[PDB]
Amino acid sequence: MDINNKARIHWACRRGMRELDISIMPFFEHEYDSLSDDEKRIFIRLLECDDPDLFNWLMNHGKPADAELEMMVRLIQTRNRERGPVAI
Repeated sequence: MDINNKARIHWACRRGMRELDISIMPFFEHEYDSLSDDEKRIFIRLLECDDPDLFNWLMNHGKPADAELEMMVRLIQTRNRERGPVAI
């Protein structure tokens, strides 16, 4: 899977779990284009991880041993945090 077939990556962003759908999909739709090529490649590889791990990482119950994956998880968190609803 590579970086310029956006429709295929989009599909790969549909997860079996609700909390992930709301995290990974919107990140992709709003943020993917803004990534470096290296960031895109890493994000694609992140998408091959299992949902139990992605959910733990995104909730910060630990983190990936792979530092590239750790950096991508953190970029998702940062971008999602800034885009989402500001709640009083």
